[PDB]
Amino acid sequence: IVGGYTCGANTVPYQVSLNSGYHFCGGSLINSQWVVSAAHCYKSGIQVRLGEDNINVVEGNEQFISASKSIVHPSYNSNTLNNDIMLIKLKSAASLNSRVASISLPTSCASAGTQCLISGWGNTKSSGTSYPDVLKCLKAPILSDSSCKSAYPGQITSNMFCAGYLEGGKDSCQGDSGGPVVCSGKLQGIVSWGSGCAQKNKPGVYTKVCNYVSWIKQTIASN
Ligand SMILES: CC(C)[C@@H]1[C@@H]2[C@H](C(=O)N1Cc1ccc3c(c1)OCO3)[C@H](c1ccc(C(=N)N)cc1)N1CCC[C@@H]21
Ligand SMILES: [Ca+2]
Repeated sequence: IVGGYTCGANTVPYQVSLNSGYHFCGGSLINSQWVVSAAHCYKSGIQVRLGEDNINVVEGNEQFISASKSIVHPSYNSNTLNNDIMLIKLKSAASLNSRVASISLPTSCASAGTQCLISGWGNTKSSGTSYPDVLKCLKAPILSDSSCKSAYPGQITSNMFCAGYLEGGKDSCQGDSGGPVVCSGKLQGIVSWGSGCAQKNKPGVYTKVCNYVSWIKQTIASN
């Protein structure tokens, strides 16, 4: 997260860290046994870390649970980043509490100008590398489709939306991939891609979760 603020310990209780010996992606808890992330975060050997604030210190409230299976959208395209979504099933159910809780799936799509909360442990610099210990937060609005398509001509599908600031300075970044975009208490996006971080006229691009609710529901019900 570039240009954000320190969320405060466990203030974003649905946020997870995907760990393979180091943090590499974010995700969102959607019930006690399933996490939603980005397809491009797929790898083998994922440990899901719940209840984290400082990802480098055991502070209490953490739960570490191995992934039992990861389900990449069957139509994910690694060239166009279309359908950049994945479900992760936990080997055992998380213990839900005030510090570890799920986020609701949307019943409808959010409109342009909706203000959302974006969070992650990714890089905090637009130039160069600086990874935080603790979770960072950013309030950002959903941009109109025309602005989004003007910024990334030819590259925006109906499964994507832009969020952020055209003037630059505030964006998600490397390491935030797969994390939540939460608007009015519902999960509307997944951190997917961008052109650098926090550059002018190059907002972040997010997977449009409201287009996948039926798919998520049906996939979880059969696994
Ligand atoms: C593995 C990919 C997804 C990678 C991913 C994310 C991304 O932007 N990619 C580059 C990419 C690939 C294909 C594309 C593309 C950008 O635009 C059109 O087609 C991702 C990334 C995510 C968000 C931002 C941002 N909000 N500025 C910027 C970058 N980067 C950071 C590390 C992983 C890498
Ligand atoms: Ca910790």
